[PDB]
Amino acid sequence: NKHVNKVALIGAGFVGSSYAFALINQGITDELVVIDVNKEKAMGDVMDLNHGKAFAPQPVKTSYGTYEDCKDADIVCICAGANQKPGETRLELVEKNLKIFKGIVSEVMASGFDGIFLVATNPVDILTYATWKFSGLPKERVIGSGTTLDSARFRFMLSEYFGAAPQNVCAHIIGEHGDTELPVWSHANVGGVPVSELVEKNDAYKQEELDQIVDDVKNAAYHIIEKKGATYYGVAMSLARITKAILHNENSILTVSTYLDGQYGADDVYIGVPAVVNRGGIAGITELNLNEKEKEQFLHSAGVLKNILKPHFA
Amino acid sequence: KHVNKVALIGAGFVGSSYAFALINQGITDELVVIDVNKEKAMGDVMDLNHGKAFAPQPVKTSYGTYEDCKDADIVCICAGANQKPGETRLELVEKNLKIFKGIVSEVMASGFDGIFLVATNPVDILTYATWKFSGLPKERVIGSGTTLDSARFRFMLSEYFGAAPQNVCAHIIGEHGDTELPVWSHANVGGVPVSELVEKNDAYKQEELDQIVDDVKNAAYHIIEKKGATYYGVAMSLARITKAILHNENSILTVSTYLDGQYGADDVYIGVPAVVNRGGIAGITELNLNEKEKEQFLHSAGVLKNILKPHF
Amino acid sequence: NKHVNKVALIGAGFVGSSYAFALINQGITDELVVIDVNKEKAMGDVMDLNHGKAFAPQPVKTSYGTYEDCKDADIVCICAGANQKPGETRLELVEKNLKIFKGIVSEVMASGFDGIFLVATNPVDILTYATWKFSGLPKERVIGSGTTLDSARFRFMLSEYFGAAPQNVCAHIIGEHGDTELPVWSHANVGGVPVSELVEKNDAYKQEELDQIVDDVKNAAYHIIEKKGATYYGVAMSLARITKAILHNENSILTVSTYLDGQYGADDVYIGVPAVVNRGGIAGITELNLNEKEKEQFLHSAGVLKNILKPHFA
Amino acid sequence: KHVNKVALIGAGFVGSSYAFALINQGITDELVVIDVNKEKAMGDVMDLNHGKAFAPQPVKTSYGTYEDCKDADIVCICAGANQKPGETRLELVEKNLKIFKGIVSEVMASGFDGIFLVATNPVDILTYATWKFSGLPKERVIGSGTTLDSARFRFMLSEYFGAAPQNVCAHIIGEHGDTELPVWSHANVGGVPVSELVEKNDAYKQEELDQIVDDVKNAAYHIIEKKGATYYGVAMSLARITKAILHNENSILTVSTYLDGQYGADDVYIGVPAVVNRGGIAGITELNLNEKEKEQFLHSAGVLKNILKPHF
Ligand SMILES: NC(=O)c1ccc[n+]([C@@H]2O[C@H](COP(=O)([O-])OP(=O)(O)OC[C@H]3O[C@@H](n4cnc5c(N)ncnc54)[C@H](O)[C@@H]3O)[C@@H](O)[C@H]2O)c1
Ligand SMILES: NC(=O)c1ccc[n+]([C@@H]2O[C@H](COP(=O)([O-])OP(=O)(O)OC[C@H]3O[C@@H](n4cnc5c(N)ncnc54)[C@H](O)[C@@H]3O)[C@@H](O)[C@H]2O)c1
Repeated sequence: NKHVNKVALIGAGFVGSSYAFALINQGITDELVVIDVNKEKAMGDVMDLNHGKAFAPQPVKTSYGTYEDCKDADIVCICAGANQKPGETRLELVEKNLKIFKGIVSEVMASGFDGIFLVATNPVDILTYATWKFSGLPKERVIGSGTTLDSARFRFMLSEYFGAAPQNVCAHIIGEHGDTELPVWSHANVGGVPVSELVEKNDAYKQEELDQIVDDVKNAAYHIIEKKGATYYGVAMSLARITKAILHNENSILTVSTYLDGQYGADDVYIGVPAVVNRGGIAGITELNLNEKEKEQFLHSAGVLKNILKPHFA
Repeated sequence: KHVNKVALIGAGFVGSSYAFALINQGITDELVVIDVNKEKAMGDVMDLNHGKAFAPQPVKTSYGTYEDCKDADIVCICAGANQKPGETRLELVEKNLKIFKGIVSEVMASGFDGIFLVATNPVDILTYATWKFSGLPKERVIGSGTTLDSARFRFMLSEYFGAAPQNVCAHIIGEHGDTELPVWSHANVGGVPVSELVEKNDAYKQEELDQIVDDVKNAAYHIIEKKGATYYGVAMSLARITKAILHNENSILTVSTYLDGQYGADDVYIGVPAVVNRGGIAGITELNLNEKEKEQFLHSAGVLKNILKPHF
Repeated sequence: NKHVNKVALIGAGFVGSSYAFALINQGITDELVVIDVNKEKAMGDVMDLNHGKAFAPQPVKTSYGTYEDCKDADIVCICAGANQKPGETRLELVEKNLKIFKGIVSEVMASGFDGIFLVATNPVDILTYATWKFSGLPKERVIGSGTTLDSARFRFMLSEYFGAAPQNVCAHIIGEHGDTELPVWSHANVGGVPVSELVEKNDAYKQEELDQIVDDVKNAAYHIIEKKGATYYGVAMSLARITKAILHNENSILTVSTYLDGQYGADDVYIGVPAVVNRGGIAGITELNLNEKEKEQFLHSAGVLKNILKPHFA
Repeated sequence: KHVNKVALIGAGFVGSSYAFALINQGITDELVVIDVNKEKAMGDVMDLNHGKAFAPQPVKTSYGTYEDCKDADIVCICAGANQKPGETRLELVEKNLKIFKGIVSEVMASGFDGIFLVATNPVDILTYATWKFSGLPKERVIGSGTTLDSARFRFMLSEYFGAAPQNVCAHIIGEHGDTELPVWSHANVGGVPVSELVEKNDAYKQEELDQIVDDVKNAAYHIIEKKGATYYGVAMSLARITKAILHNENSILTVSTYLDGQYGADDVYIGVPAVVNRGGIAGITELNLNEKEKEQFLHSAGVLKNILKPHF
């Protein structure tokens, strides 16, 4: 791991495998190790992914292994966990996933691992916080997927809408990855021009075309799930994106799950805010000056997370 | 300005992975997904579009129907019949021929005339069939052939001899399947034939190169044995072929090609090194097969043509 | 024309050649034709550029030609012109370059050309305006390099200074390519956080560090010219960047020279403002809401350009 | 995490273009520029940094002195003696040996322990010299050799026979200059030897591809007639060699390599296909030269050794 990057992936279901396929198709990592007690499916996938390695932009070494093989990984990405049953509450789900994560994080730490954790399993902000507690690592080195997917979709939708490149559009979705996440309209700007100005100086641009764009961003997963049974291509891409910012030391600003410590008036909680991501993990936290409405929405969002953490952590 | 468009027929494991590979690689400008099961196709398009903002190149992906093929540069067929694990029907090829008959008809009816790319098995048979059912020139119906197997082979050897695959020549030709064969006579690392390296060294034993071939030929069976299906590797090969087409690469690939007595066989689609570009097959490179290989090849071409007439 | 991009370059000196080398190294165009009456130097460069085409990321066809060879070009890039002699005024330089451009533009129009003009020669805003008048093309299809290079250097300094990726930093330099160009501080933001906030809520972030970053951006060319004798690598890169936004239809926002009639209170002048650039040229003009100071700086900048145009145009 | 670093010695036409090519291609992480003419090097670093925001990859470029070579992975030498119009002096090799002597001792004295990449002419001679003055392992001193000329060749041949250069083997070996020679015996397209294509057709004939070789050998002289110097092509070849090193490619390239009787030559640096990776030269491809090529090659190696002895 001096001239080569390695990723250990824990959990080879739909998300995990699509994530692996993405890393390979994009040439993001040099080595990938897949860890999953379901050995036949996971070795099947590893073998399938090696089958076509000749066509990838860069050669990727893919293997089946276990926790000991994490020793030299730069990143461990956890996609393992039970899935939210209908009629089950999130606290009931969290109780199951905390037990699973306790074993995983424990074993990874004992292998000698000294990299970054990247958490994908739901509820992600909760499990990111737990991985921090269980691991003993600095909070900068435990990262969750946060609202990254929703943000990027929000930012692209708008980019199509006002007609600039995404690189030029500023739009963040922040808060808990879920229903209480909020748009930061007060700071949304096309090519530097605040959205509110673009709207008022125009009736080709109207708020409802915008307030529904938000409602569609928040329901995207539910509609995918309704038509196909599950969602995983989007999540895979968002994880590949985060992995790339880390392995290639990009200092990209992404709304990953980040530990807050007083900023935005929130304490002792992992939550989606814009943060600079590099080879060391979290390099810095962007502190947007929220307007009064957003500040209340956000503290509420941080609140629903603390309500879930409180029964499980002191 | 030309906008590259692909239409995909069949959003199963192979079709879906193929799509995801195009999106991750930035290979096409537009992609349309068509499936008899409309809800799966709709759902898949939504999932693929969910992470659209993370794709390296913008790609317009949409749900479509047969008429949306009209202006497609390429139509990729990944649809096919399910196994009935009972009726092993060494045929059942009949099931698929009927599917392809109906499918090809609908796309021709839409006004399409770009290129077909066939992935379903048995790929050589169904490629021949697609040509027949479509009435397009032979250079514009293409099957995945043995491209995957040749590519494993070639790379698996750049490891063995220690060069970039870029510098290591090696093909696998014949029917995609059991009767396929390596072209040892033209295998060379750097500008240096394999047999030369075999004798003039024993870090390069001559049985170690032999076993590598068995790996390549059985790789798919082993994946199927564990997971139930292969898709990631296939999807990669398809995306590669699509890339040589859409970007006019003129790159040499052992795709399923129509033969005109060129390897002592004709009236058959079969795996052979063909040059691939925007017009489709642009040439067939003709290897000087040694006698062992001519035997293997014509036996392989025979096996295929055999299963053919009964339906043509 | 339909499956391939072509660039015609007029003028094969330091800028033009470096630009060509840049297009080739970056794989931006499929075809390049070089046009210059200095036949030996220009065929020399074409031959030199072709000598190593095998190592370029993409195969690129380079040739020596003349105006007739512009018929099927997507872009014509003009780098030809006299160079500003010591003790010569800009109005004296413009008199020379207007005569030269009159011949060049006339000849390329008569060849059948129907693409975009990209103008590099100094004074760039003046010659971009002239090329518009001489060509009869829509104003969206005549583009100058503008403050594009200074802007991007400005937006890289700050990127290294506040520690985020460039794609996350917003900072424009606008106005005349030259001494009256101004920073738009009022809209400079990191991750969406105005620079003025960042200065206050910290003092690892003082003002002068900022004002000097500007003074150094304005003088960069002069210092290169002191030590090296001439400047051309940066200019070439900025041109390749603009060319890429056009040939690949990016909708990138770039401070190219753009025709204003009314925007920012300026009429009938080409000047550097942020504009969306795509395959059709200028797609839209970002209208920043300048503060009192900036608005005055900008109209002064538009003013020194009109002072130069007025003797030459109605 | 390792940061790739390149030190460049000589910011003239070739050095400057090499730098701009590294920046445009995103090949290294850091680059230092060293020149006796301090002002020129400062100015160039400044010009190269001017457009830094536009580089595809971040690259730290700095002005430097010989001590800055300590951490350098690669040291590239593009410095050399001026023509002198006066005495044509088939020597002046003397002028340049004195330059390299001083340059190499200065870098070694910094703690440098990476790879040398030599570009100045006559490249083969100066590569030999650099290996002497440095005392490094021979696998860590590399000359540009005939990489450029082979790559042109390989390319003109992908046009002529109509394939992607990726599958069109053809080398040019020997001294970089007049006595260099094409290896027709292993020239092949898609697996098929050139001679097979020449006789088996008249769309292809052995005077067509006889002149392709003369164009290749004389290209540089023609550029020099017109413009005074070549740099763009050379800079491209250097950046390519630098890329195979820094990115551990195991690319086969006809760089200047030290020979151990390997082609009947010994104690000489000369152009042959060698595998290039992060450790430098990792192997030497042993082509089975026909008798004509053996003659040319050993004659080529003779010419070189002969220029060497008076300085041995
Ligand atoms: N390794 C393998 O993936 C495997 C193994 C043996 C055979 N095959 C053959 O290859 C085909 C593709 O493999 P897969 O794993 O993606 O199968 P799959 O079952 O996952 O998907 C096949 C898709 O084709 C679609 N389809 C069927 N008839 C259609 C029609 N007439 N028009 C449009 N779409 C139609 C189905 O809806 C399905 O989505 C299989 O159907 C099978 O015939 C595949
Ligand atoms: N086609 C060609 O470019 C060409 C033609 C004939 C000979 N050459 C040889 O190759 C060399 C490089 O080619 P070029 O075209 O860039 O020449 P160039 O004159 O443009 O650059 C040579 C650079 O080397 C520098 N230099 C000289 N001695 C040095 C030393 N002791 N330490 C550090 N730097 C030193 C010079 O200051 C100069 O900047 C030439 O000097 C010449 O010997 C090149």
